[PDB]
Order: sequence, then structure tokens, then C-alpha cells
Amino acid sequence: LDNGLARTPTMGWLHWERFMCNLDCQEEPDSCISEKLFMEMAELMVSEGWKDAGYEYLCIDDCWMAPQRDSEGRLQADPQRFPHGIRQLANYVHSKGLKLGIYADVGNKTCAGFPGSFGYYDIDAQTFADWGVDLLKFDGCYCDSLENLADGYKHMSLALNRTGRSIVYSCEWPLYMWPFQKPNYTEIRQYCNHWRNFADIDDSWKSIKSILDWTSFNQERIVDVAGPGGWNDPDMLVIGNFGLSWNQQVTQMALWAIMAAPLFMSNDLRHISPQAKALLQDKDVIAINQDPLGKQGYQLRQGDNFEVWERPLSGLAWAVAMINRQEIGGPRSYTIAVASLGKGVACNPACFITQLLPVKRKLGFYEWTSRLRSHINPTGTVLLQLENTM
Amino acid sequence: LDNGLARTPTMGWLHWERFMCNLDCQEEPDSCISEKLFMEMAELMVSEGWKDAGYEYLCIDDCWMAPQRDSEGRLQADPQRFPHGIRQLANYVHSKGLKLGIYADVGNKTCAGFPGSFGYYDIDAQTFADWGVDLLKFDGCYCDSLENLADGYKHMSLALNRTGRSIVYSCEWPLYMWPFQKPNYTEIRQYCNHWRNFADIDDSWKSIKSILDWTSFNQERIVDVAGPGGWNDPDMLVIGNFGLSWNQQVTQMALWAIMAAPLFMSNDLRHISPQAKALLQDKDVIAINQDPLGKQGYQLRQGDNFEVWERPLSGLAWAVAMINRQEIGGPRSYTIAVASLGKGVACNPACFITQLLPVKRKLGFYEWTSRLRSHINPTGTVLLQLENTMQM
Ligand SMILES: *[C@@H]1O[C@H](CO)[C@@H](O[C@@H]2O[C@H](CO)[C@@H](O[C@@H]3O[C@H](CO[C@H]4O[C@H](CO)[C@@H](O)[C@H](O)[C@@H]4O)[C@@H](O)[C@H](O[C@H]4O[C@H](CO)[C@@H](O)[C@H](O)[C@@H]4O[C@H]4O[C@H](CO)[C@@H](O)[C@H](O)[C@@H]4O)[C@@H]3O)[C@H](O)[C@H]2NC(C)=O)[C@H](O)[C@H]1NC(C)=O
Ligand SMILES: *[C@@H]1O[C@H](CO)[C@@H](O[C@@H]2O[C@H](CO)[C@@H](O[C@@H]3O[C@H](CO)[C@@H](O)[C@H](O)[C@@H]3O)[C@H](O)[C@H]2NC(C)=O)[C@H](O)[C@H]1NC(C)=O
Ligand SMILES: *[C@@H]1O[C@H](CO)[C@@H](O[C@@H]2O[C@H](CO)[C@@H](O[C@@H]3O[C@H](CO)[C@@H](O)[C@H](O)[C@@H]3O)[C@H](O)[C@H]2NC(C)=O)[C@H](O)[C@H]1NC(C)=O
Ligand SMILES: *[C@@H]1O[C@H](CO)[C@@H](O[C@@H]2O[C@H](CO)[C@@H](O[C@@H]3O[C@H](CO)[C@@H](O)[C@H](O)[C@@H]3O)[C@H](O)[C@H]2NC(C)=O)[C@H](O)[C@H]1NC(C)=O
Ligand SMILES: *[C@@H]1O[C@H](CO)[C@@H](O[C@@H]2O[C@H](CO)[C@@H](O)[C@H](O)[C@H]2NC(C)=O)[C@H](O)[C@H]1NC(C)=O
Ligand SMILES: *[C@@H]1O[C@H](CO)[C@@H](O[C@@H]2O[C@H](CO)[C@@H](O)[C@H](O)[C@H]2NC(C)=O)[C@H](O)[C@H]1NC(C)=O
Ligand SMILES: *[C@H]1[C@H](O)[C@@H](O)[C@@H](O)[C@@H](CO)[C@@H]1OS(=O)(=O)O
Ligand SMILES: *[C@H]1[C@H](O)[C@@H](O)[C@@H](O)[C@@H](CO)[C@@H]1OS(=O)(=O)O
Repeated sequence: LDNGLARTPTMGWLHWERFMCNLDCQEEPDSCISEKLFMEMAELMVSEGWKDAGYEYLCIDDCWMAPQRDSEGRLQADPQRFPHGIRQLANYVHSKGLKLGIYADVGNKTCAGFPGSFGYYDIDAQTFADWGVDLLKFDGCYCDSLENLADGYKHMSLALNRTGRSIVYSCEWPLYMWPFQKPNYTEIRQYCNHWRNFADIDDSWKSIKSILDWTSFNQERIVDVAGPGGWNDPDMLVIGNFGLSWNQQVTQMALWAIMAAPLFMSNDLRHISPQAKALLQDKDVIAINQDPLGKQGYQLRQGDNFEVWERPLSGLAWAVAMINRQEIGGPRSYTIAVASLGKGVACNPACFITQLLPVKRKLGFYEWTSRLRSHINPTGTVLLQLENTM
Repeated sequence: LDNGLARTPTMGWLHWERFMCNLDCQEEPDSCISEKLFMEMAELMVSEGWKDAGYEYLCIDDCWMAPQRDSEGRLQADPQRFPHGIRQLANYVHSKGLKLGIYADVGNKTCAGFPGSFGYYDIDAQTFADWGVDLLKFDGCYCDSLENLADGYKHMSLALNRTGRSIVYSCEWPLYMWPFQKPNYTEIRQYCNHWRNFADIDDSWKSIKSILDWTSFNQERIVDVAGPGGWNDPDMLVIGNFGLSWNQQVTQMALWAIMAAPLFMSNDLRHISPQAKALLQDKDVIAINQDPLGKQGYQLRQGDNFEVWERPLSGLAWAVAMINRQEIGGPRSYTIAVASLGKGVACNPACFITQLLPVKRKLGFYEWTSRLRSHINPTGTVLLQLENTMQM
């Protein structure tokens, strides 16, 4: 989407995976979908170094809406859970130097069953613009035809543009289409800053493996369309929650960097281990995700329960990720000719290799003739940066 | 098995899940199955508090053997990887205050393809005894028929007995029967100090879920046969490795205590986080696993991706485990009438409740009529100890 936004993949925080549709503010005031939750996260994004590391969009997912539109036909914030309303929440988030994301649905209801935007695309767009919203995530539920799905995603895209406000447009057009026909990604990119391809992430290693496996299977169709203003969205970072080992968290952070994914944390910034925080705030790894060239990486190889992925970077650098998919035993040895990496140019005539994950370690100078040898933890990833000597 | 051993579930370390059948000492020396791996593991069991906590048995799994029996038809330690032999490793292990486990197979070859024990039960049993072996793990690969399987396990049991050495006998008889017919656990219990029921664990939450789901589904068949001298074996603790979140690790330790499981760590004691170490050495959870009453716990309730397990302990005390099987969102609230726990006994007329996992927290006096309110992490477990009391 040529709106001048998402020139690098969008970074921030989204409530869905961790906080879901929790409407019980009486029995659970700290966990419920409320403006207090979003203000708490806004304060911590400033105070705990998130904004400084580049996490900039504080995003509301589903279940923020009143059950009905107003007399004037507009979407409303739940009067109890969002009593000051979205415009006022946007004002607070802006005062902290952050941006606000909100959620709507292309169909007749949101997925969780609140007002759909079908019939209301123009008003909803102008409502969001008036409220000071900086990002829209547009989910795909309760849409009766591919025709309505396409027209809706395009119509909301054009309606956002016409408001005159810079609003990042996050689409789920491919995801909701894929069961019925192959999406046209060239067309999707013309209308969307990023697009969900695949099933919702959850707090599990199974979920991460299924996202990587879908992405490597479909890479011919999706890798080349990605670039400044338009990204494949493999869904939220779940680092800092309950379901992932350290090595599985490292795999998610490393491969979300290789894939030039939007980095939307869905965690509790009030309760996050130092280790999870330092991984998510990892400057070198965010610098890979945020590389201004914006060329999506890809799977180079798969065999013997190993994966090699690589991403071309600015200035003749490459990122290389090596995944151990064997979930038994100890750190497993993998070796690859450096001449096989970055299409033959990364290490011709030589490259300096730095390991970034699981720990930062200079590995030294590798000649074009060299083999890189590494031990990779089960369900873990080794992330390397290659700098060509020339 | 009435050999006076395994009156509580056996505790120790077994190499299999973490080191497997790594024979490449040239290119993977730190991972390979060698005497030096076992010697170094023995030193760390002493120096890093493992023996103190109850982990007493240092056990060799498959791939210790020479490819062939000697001229006198006895088994041989691999000459390159075990050049000083089992006898001397047994001496080293005994010198540190620990006991040595070894492995063999009821059939013609070990599962990894080394010399099987069929035709040699008596000589192999005497070999282990002369060697100073304190435990045998006996896999089921390469067995012709149920008659051979059953005949072998029964044979090796009496063979080990006929040596007059105390040797914990660890059988996979049930596990290698399931593809043919349902096991008879009273027979198995007569011959074996513990028995593998289900497929090998690996370093994954999927593996843990699969072992717990098989256990709860099958609990009426297996829970009551367990007791001092004979235990259900749900396979090794894999805490300290790579595949489990903190919450999934707490779930394994909590539920292995509930199930009166033998506790065989399969990890690298040279490279283990303080957090995994503190969980595996947790005195209060080991004390549940090792409760002298020795009655195996069970799943009380399932529904809404929650599980409630409980285990009766000596002295009218109960352990209660609450598992959140929802792999999304945040900590979920679960409430239950204390009356519904410990068959209504635990908290009649009151109990004192101590949370043990994920952290140790005195919760206080609960009257028989009162409710217990908890919050359980996704893939995590809250483990509680209920002490029957007359106070409050
Ligand atoms: C080869 O196979 C045979 C059986 O096939 C096996 O022999 C059996 O060995 C076991 C284990 O030692 C024997 O069990 C012990 O039996 C003695 C004697 O029991 C009889 O006589 C007593 C006299 O006191 C009577 O009261 C009783 O009713 C019996 O008729 C008992 O003294 C032993 O009990 C102690 O240990 C038990 C655990 O095994 C406890 O349950 C019990 O409470 C006892 O106390 C324990 O804890 C105490 C804590 O203070 C501690 O102080 C004690 O020292 C002890 O640890 C036990 O029941 C069984 O009798 C043998 N059976 C037969 C048929 O001979 C061989 O052992 C086996 N050989 C090898 C090497 O594998
Ligand atoms: C509404 O849709 C139009 C059509 O794409 C958007 O126009 C495009 O806007 C971008 C971003 O401003 C333009 O590129 C930029 O040009 C400026 C000024 O020269 C430059 O400084 C930037 O570095 C960048 O190259 C882009 O050329 C332009 N396209 C067209 C056809 O005019 C517009 O941004 C959208 N507006 C909103 C509110 O979304
Ligand atoms: C949101 O809900 C509305 C109202 O239920 C949907 O409008 C209805 O959509 C159906 C298509 O499935 C239309 O039915 C068609 O009508 C013609 C006759 O005019 C008939 O030949 C077709 O076979 C079919 O039955 C229906 O006319 C239409 N109703 C109105 C009031 O417009 C709407 O499509 C839903 N939107 C999404 C995105 O699901
Ligand atoms: C380990 O391998 C040995 C060598 O193959 C096995 O010994 C064999 O045992 C089988 C019984 O399952 C014997 O088969 C029978 O042979 C007789 C005729 O000799 C026939 O009447 C029967 O109908 C049946 O075919 C076999 O004879 C015997 N060995 C040899 C060399 O003939 C042994 O069973 C294996 N052990 C285990 C525990 O699996
Ligand atoms: C996929 O979608 C794209 C964009 O809508 C289509 O490409 C356009 O096709 C028309 C007719 O060939 C051209 O006028 C435009 O130049 C194209 N736009 C761009 C930027 O390429 C393409 O036709 C669609 N492909 C398929 C197979 O349907
Ligand atoms: C399982 O095996 C055990 C032990 O071999 C059997 O126990 C026998 O039970 C009968 C009574 O039905 C006793 O009279 C015997 O003395 C017991 N022992 C033996 C060695 O036979 C048990 O019956 C078997 N269970 C089933 C259902 O087959
Ligand atoms: C649509 C999105 O795919 C998901 O990320 C989230 O925004 C919810 C909101 O309701 C919805 O997915 S769901 O699978 O229908 O819950
Ligand atoms: C048999 C046991 O079940 C397992 O724990 C281990 O001891 C190996 C030894 O080779 C074997 O299982 S396997 O699935 O055949 O590897």
C-alpha cells in the first residue's frame, strides 16, 4: 500500500493472543478489555524501553465495541470498559509518543460478534480518522462471498485513504480467501500495508512450527511481493507468555526477523521475565527485521530435521537462521558451505560472521571455501549475520 | 516385585532422552555414550546436590555394549567408549555413594541392535551381579512372541534373584504387549519393581500431554496395581532440556509426583539452569512423589480444558494438581469446593493448604464447607498439599 507507511515492518503491541475477549471487568479488572489495560501498556512501552527499541503501535483487537451502533449509525466504544472513548485514548497514547491501532471486520459482525463494517465502510473509516486512530486491523468473519470479501477490503482501503489521515491498514484478505481460491498477492499489496496469510497463532510450539511450515511451503507465491509498504503477517510474537521454551522463543524472534514480519507482541508488559524482555528488545535482531531494503527472507534448505533460512540485507549483509526441528536429544551439529549462503555472494571472497542468537558471539572470518559448523538446540535457532569483506 | 527394593519410586538419572545412541566420540565427544560421560555425571550428582535430593541411581541405557559377546559368551563393555569396563565404573559410582544402572533387552538384539539377552538370561544376570550393577532396565525389542516376552521378563527376574544381589528390575513388558493383547498387571507386578506402560517421552509438551492423556484414559486399569515395590513408569523427567516452557516443566514435576512415577532425570547436569535445578530438587514435591503410603494418584475431573488430579498421602494429607490445557490467553481462574477434594476426607473438618508449585505459598485453613480459588497458567499446573486438621 503506497500510503508512505510501513516502510519497515510495523512494530508494537496487540491484546488478542494474551487478553482475548475478556469482558469480565468485575471478577478480573486487570485482565479485561478496558482503557485501563491499554493505558497500563502505553506507560510501560515508554518506561520499560519498548518505544526506544521501536515498538510504536499500541493496538486494540476485537471486543472494544458497544453491542450496537449509535443513533447516528457510528461504532461506539463499550461505555463501561472505554468510558473516555477511543478519541481520548488516542490522545493519551499520542502524548506518550506512541500510535493507536483499532479493530473492525469486513463482514456483518466482528469474529467475536460485535458490529460488522459491511454497509458502513465509509462512516467507519471517517469515525476511525476523527478518533485519531493510526492503524486498522480488519478481520474477515461473517462475509458471505469472495466478491464481498474483495470489495470490502478494497473499499475500506480507499475509504481510509480519503479521510486524509495516515492509517496503517492490516488486512486478513488472504487468510479468509485461501480456503476457496488462491489469493492474488500483487492485488492484495496494492490495498494493504500487511496481510494475515494463516491461522491465528497461539501460545504453543505447534503453532510456531505450523506458521513456519505454511510460509516455507508457500514462499514462491509470497516472498517477492513483500517490501517497503507491504508485508506478510505471520501473526503476533508470543514471547513472554507461558507456552514456549527459551529455545522456541529464540526461534520465533529469529524467524520473524528473517521473514520481515510485523512485530506485534501479545504479552503482559506488567509481568515479563528479564530474558523475554532482552530477546524482544534485542537491537541487532530488530535491526535485521527492520532492514530498510525490506527483502523478505526464505527457506534455503530442509533435511535431517534441520532448516536453513536466509534474508538479504542492506550493504551486502545476510541474516542466516538454522533451526533444529528434532525434539529429542541434545544440541545437534549442522555444517553448510558458506559458498551455499546468500546466493554465493555473501562470503565471496570472504565474510565476517557474527552469531546473534541464542547469544551474541563473533565467529570470525570465513573464506569462500569455508564450512560454517554449528550446534543447534532442539526447537532452537542459531541466527547469524554475514558481512562481506568487499 | 517383593525384593525389598523400590518401596518408594526409584530416583536417579538415565542418559537415553538427552544422549540417545551417540557412538560418534570423535566428532561429538561431549554427547557420546562413554565411561567419562557417566564418571562426570556421577561427580555432579554428588557436588550439585542431586544425591542429597534423592537421585541415587546413575543409569546406563542402550549403546554401552561391544558389538559381540566375548569367547566365554558374556556381554562386553564397548572397548573404545568403556575401556575400563563396567566393574571399575561400578566402583567409581559406589565410591561417590551412588548406585549404577545398566540396560539390556529380553530379545535377540537391544533396540539399538547390540547383543540381546535371550539364551543368556542367567549368565547376563550373573555378569551384572559380578559387575556390581544395582539396577537393570530391560527393553522389549526383537521378541518373537508374547510367550517369549513374558518368559524372558519372568526368567531375567528369577535369574537376577538367583544372584542374591539387590538389583532394581525395570521392565517394558506391558509396553511391548499392547500391540498384541492387554497386559495383566498383577503378573507384571510380581516380577518387576516398575514397568513402562506407554511410548518413549521426548523433549516436547506434545509428549507430556500424550503421556498424561494415556494415563487418565487408562487409570482404572493401572492406578490400583501400583504401590511399594511396584510402580507405573511414565518415562524420564526431561526438565532441564530444551522443549518445555517453565509452566510445562512444573506440569511434568507436579504430575510425576501425583502419579508415584519413578523420577529418572534425562538431562545434562553440566548445563542446567538454576530454575530447572531448583524444580527437580524441590524437597516438598519430591516428598509427595516419595510418600511412604505409596498410593498412585488419578484424574478427578476433566472439562473446559481443565484437569484436576489428586493423590492420597500418609496422615490424611492429599496432593491436588490443577492443569490448564488451554494453550492461549492468560492465567485462568478455577474454583472448587474443598469438600470435593481428597474424597471429602482431606478437609473434614478442616485442612491447611500449602501451594507448592509454581511457587510455595501458605494459603491457610479451609473449613470442609469452603471453596478453593486458584489461577492456573496455560500448560501449567498449580500443585497444592492439603493437611487434615482440627484447628479452624
Ligand atoms: C529373591 O526373592 C525372594 C522372594 O521371592 C526375596 O525374599 C523376600 O525378601 C523380602 C525383602 O526383604 C522379604 O520381605 C521382608 O520380610 C521380612 C520378614 O517378614 C516375615 O517375618 C517377620 C518378622 O519380623 C514378620 O513380622 C512378617 O509378618 C513376615 O512373616 C520383614 O522383616 C521385612 O519387613 C521390613 O521391610 C519391609 C519392606 O520390604 C517393610 O514393609 C516392613 O515394614 C519392614 O520394615 C522395614 O522398614 C523399617 C522402618 O523402621 C526398617 O527398620 C526395616 O529394616 C525394614 O526396612 C520384609 O517384609 C520377604 O520376607 C522375602 N520373602 C520370601 C518368600 O522369602 C528375596 O529378597 C529375593 N532376593 C533378592 C536378592 O532379590
Ligand atoms: C492516498 O493514496 C495515494 C495514492 O497512493 C497516496 O499517494 C502516495 O503517497 C505517498 C506517500 O506520501 C507518495 O510517495 C512519497 O512522496 C513524497 C513527496 O514527494 C516523498 O517525500 C516520499 O518519500 C514518498 O516517495 C506517493 O508517490 C503517492 N502516490 C501518488 C500516486 O501520488 C497517499 O499517500 C494516500 N494518502 C493517505 C492519507 O493514505
Ligand atoms: C450481510 O447481511 C446482509 C443481509 O442478510 C446480506 O445481504 C443479503 O445477501 C444475500 C447474498 O447471500 C442476498 O441474497 C441474494 O438475493 C438475490 C435476490 O435479490 C438472490 O437471487 C440470490 O440468490 C441471493 O439469495 C440478499 O439479497 C442480501 N440482502 C440485502 C438486504 O441486501 C449481506 O450480503 C451480508 N454481507 C456479507 C459480507 O456477508
Ligand atoms: C532369537 O533368534 C533365534 C534364531 O532365529 C530364535 O530361535 C528360533 O525360535 C523359533 C520359535 O519362535 C523356532 O521356530 C520353530 O522351528 C520349528 C522347527 O525347528 C518349527 O516346528 C516351528 O513351527 C517354528 O518354525 C526356531 O526353530 C528357533 N531357532 C532355529 C535356529 O531354528 C529365537 O526364537 C529368537 N528369540 C526371541 C526371544 O525372539
Ligand atoms: C493480479 O492482480 C494484479 C493487480 O490487480 C493484476 O495486475 C494488473 O493487471 C492489469 C491487466 O493485466 C494491468 O493493467 C495492471 O498493470 C496490473 N497491475 C500490476 C501492478 O501489475 C494481475 O492481472 C492479477 N493477476 C492475475 C493472475 O489475476
Ligand atoms: C494375572 O496373573 C496373576 C498372577 O500370575 C493371576 O493370579 C492368580 O489368581 C488366582 C485366582 O483367580 C489364584 O488362585 C492364583 O494363585 C493367582 N496366581 C497365579 C500365579 O496363578 C491372575 O489371576 C491373572 N489374572 C487374570 C484375569 O488372568
Ligand atoms: C480474527 C483474527 O484472525 C484474530 O487475530 C483476532 O483478531 C480475532 C478477533 O475476533 C479473529 O479470529 S478468530 O479466530 O475468529 O477469533
Ligand atoms: C527402548 C526403551 O523403551 C527406550 O526408553 C530406550 O531404552 C530405547 C533403547 O534403545 C528403546 O526404545 S526405542 O524406541 O526402541 O528406541
